[PDB]
Amino acid sequence: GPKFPRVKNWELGSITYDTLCAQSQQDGPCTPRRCLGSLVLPRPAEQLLSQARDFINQYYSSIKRSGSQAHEERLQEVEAEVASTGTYHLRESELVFGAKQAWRNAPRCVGRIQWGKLQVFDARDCSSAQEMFTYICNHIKYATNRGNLRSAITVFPQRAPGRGDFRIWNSQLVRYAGYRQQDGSVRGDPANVEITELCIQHGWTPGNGRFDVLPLLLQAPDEAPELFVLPPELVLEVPLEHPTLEWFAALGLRWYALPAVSNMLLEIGGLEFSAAPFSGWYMSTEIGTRNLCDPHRYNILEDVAVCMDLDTRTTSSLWKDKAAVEINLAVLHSFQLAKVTIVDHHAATVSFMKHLDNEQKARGGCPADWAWIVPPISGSLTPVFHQEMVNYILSPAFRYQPDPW
Amino acid sequence: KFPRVKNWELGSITYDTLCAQSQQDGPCTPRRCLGSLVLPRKLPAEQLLSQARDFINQYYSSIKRSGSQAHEERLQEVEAEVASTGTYHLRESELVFGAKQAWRNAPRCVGRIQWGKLQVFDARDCSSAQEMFTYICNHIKYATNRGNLRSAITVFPQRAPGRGDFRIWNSQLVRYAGYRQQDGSVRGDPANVEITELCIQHGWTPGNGRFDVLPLLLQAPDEAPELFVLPPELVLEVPLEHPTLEWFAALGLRWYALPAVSNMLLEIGGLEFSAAPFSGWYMSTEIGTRNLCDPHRYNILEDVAVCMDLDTRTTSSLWKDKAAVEINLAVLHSFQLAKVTIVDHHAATVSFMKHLDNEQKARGGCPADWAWIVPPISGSLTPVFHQEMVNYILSPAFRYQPDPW
Ligand code: HEM
Ligand code: HEM
Ligand SMILES: Fc1cccc(CCCNCCc2ccnc(-n3ccnc3)n2)c1
Ligand SMILES: Fc1cccc(CCCNCCc2ccnc(-n3ccnc3)n2)c1
Ligand SMILES: C[C@H](O)[C@H](O)[C@H]1CNc2nc(N)[nH]c(=O)c2N1
Ligand SMILES: C[C@H](O)[C@H](O)[C@H]1CNc2nc(N)[nH]c(=O)c2N1
Ligand SMILES: [Zn+2]
Repeated sequence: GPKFPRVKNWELGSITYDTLCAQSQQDGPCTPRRCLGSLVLPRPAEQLLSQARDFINQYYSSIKRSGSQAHEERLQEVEAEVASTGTYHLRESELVFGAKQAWRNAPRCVGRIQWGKLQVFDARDCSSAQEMFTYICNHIKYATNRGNLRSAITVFPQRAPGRGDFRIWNSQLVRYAGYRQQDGSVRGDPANVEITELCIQHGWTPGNGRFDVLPLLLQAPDEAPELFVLPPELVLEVPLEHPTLEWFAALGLRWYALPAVSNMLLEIGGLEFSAAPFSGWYMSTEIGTRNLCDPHRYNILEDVAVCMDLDTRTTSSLWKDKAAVEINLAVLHSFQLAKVTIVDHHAATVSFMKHLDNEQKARGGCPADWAWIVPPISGSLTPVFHQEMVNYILSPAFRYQPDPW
Repeated sequence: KFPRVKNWELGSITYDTLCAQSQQDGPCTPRRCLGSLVLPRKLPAEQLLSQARDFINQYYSSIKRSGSQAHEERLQEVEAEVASTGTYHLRESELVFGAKQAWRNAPRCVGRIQWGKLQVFDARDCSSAQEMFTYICNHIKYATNRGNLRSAITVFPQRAPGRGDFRIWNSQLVRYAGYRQQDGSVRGDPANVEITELCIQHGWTPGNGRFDVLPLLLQAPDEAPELFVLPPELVLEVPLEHPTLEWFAALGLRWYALPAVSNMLLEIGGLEFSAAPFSGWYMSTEIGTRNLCDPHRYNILEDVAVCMDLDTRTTSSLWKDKAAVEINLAVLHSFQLAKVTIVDHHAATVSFMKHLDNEQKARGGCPADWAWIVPPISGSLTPVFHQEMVNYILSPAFRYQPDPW
């Protein structure tokens, strides 16, 4: 056989070899001695030029003008630009290409079948926090599109030598408040206690509900962040009801439509875009299993099981399994009823296999994080469970970055 | 620089420093992570000697005698025997220690809380297929124990540089036949088509049901394997019914009580035992989810869905998830009613968490394969989902080896 990692599908018996991974410049957490793939937190002078060069080569290949005059001049242009300023800038269409390619490269995203259809908003002219808010609102309105959801990213100015970053402080554009109680419990989402307390320390008047939408804390270079409240009619939400358990609607559960990640760094050709929120549409277990059922999130499993009258006294009743199923169904059903785009874990992983097969033909491999791609309920029921995956970092990339506080 | 292992539900952090004792490489390297592969790709005398000394050291340490007369004299014994013969032999109590330690070290086993309670049968004085059979029968009898199962291992004679290995050709001691139909399909268990064909060809008379227990092919060194039918009365089986779905028993489903792995190689102190079958008791998802719902196994999810009257025509009705849940319920109910030891995936993973904790205290870590430990349904509903894990190879170890045909 060839000298590349052999990849196997155990449902179908079919083999592939990943040859893409040879183009991995940046290393991962693993050595020949121990496997750190399950761990969730994955722990320039001439160094910029070589990343830039390599990026410009990717751009040129993808437009098939590799080795052209236009290619060799762009490289010279980037040399010279780095030469006199320490940095360089991307052509509009270089940024569009880099953004889709960052998405294409993201090992943990299961929606990558869609990678080619990404609206890139170019917001590198933005010069204030107020202006970031407008751009974000535009993003929300465009991506939400009354429930007919549309992938999009907005790119604010790149990190710049010595001058401070644009940062959105919130981890998503839509997030519910988490209020620490005297009894030590939390009202709302325990995931958001810190950013809740920061919004208050920064003058937000806090509600006290279970599903208060957070204000955005936005930060322009070298300035304190500023608070912006989203006008409620921009933030589309779905009340959760269950197609047959009539009492589930009485639980007053809801979820927002737009999943928009706002604290990741987009790295292109060595340039770093510290503020570059992106959004897709939800895969249903992100809501019905993680957000509503994690013990450290809303944790509603016992409540739903009690209403369903299950024996919550014994693990072997499978009461957790039954409640989780019904919560996922409710989420699916309610987004359907509301006409808000959503995808179940079956449809999603099926499309993601199609994705793998496309990338196998197009680039000879596809970096994929098995733990993240396999859904949190019904694992071996989906085809990705039976698919081996190779995980590696390719650039352009979306990367985590330290919280700005 | 050591592995920092974090729990994402409780927020607590440990350090694995046990992996420092890993001598053998896993499928991973800096540039690409390979940990979701089922088979990692590979499937003088001082080498053997340092493995021996090392194991001998582990043993004496275990019994708190590390520097005794007994210790130094055992090391010279080992040394003298290797120098003169290129090999050596284990004392029965070292074997007992080695086998428990191989189980303890198995990264994929969720049952390791039990590791200290392992009945070890020394069958190293075996010399023919017939002797193998007798010992295998006593194993089954002992381990089965009328349904109150007990962990056991029987160890046949070690590989010898000279000659062919003792092998059990079956991958499990109890396995159902899979008969290929001239029209594509398989009657019985599709995972066993090959071993079913080999049995017929070495002259067994095949049945034609969905649940025909296979004979064993046992092979003494350099001989054609021989066929031994297990006497029905040793093979305890549990017919499947559901606590409330009355039609479910009509499905004529059943499964065997004894889960016994017979194709793995046991490596102690550099010695290799190519026939060393072991058994515990099932975790229910192995049967309810994988064996009966894998598409390429009994694949019964649609039949059940249709009896439950579900909307089969759409993924988003979650028909697969519902059916799977009841099928797993049926398995637990049925083993409980037959009074046959079983553990559901919630109890099992809770006890594996306790295990990691004991192991942290006792050894500074525990090798674990996240993708194997996390069950095939209801992942994030179990605490192991939320727990980071470090996979690495310690010896003594259970290993895969080539099929002997
Ligand atoms: C189009 C619909 C999309 C679906 C269904 C989807 C699905 C997912 C899911 C389920 C995850 C893992 C979330 C988690 O458990 O934390 C994920 C991660 C990710 N997605 Fe998407 N995604 C979509 C669109 C996008 C877009 C438009 C981008 C960027 C342009 C993107 C980039 C990412 C990245 C970077 C991650 C990993 C984030 C992390 O490590 O926390 N996705 N995706
Ligand atoms: C006491 C009850 C036990 C339970 C509940 C249990 C549970 C499990 C489970 C769920 C797996 C993964 C199985 C699969 O998906 O193929 C596994 C694998 C394994 N178990 Fe156990 N186990 C038990 C006893 C034992 C014993 C007695 C040994 C050996 C002495 C053992 C050694 C292993 C090994 C070596 C593997 C890896 C098998 C492979 O790679 O295919 N287990 N165990
Ligand atoms: F504290 C932490 C450290 C590292 C990862 C973590 C997981 C949260 C981030 N996962 C992204 C979740 C998320 C939310 C909304 N939308 C998306 N999204 C949008 C498009 N594709 C994915 N993804 C926590
Ligand atoms: F192609 C392959 C080659 C080797 C292993 C594979 C995985 C399946 C076998 N894993 C063990 C299954 C199994 C069955 C019964 N019992 C146990 N068992 C008993 C105690 N602990 C686990 N384990 C595929
Ligand atoms: C320890 C483990 O890596 C952690 O729970 C992971 C598992 N798989 C995941 N998968 C997705 N999609 N998202 C996550 O946050 C996680 N968390
Ligand atoms: C490709 C993937 O690693 C493969 O499906 C694994 C995943 N996890 C598993 N986990 C267990 N316990 N048993 C298995 O057979 C598998 N199969
Ligand atoms: Zn790895």
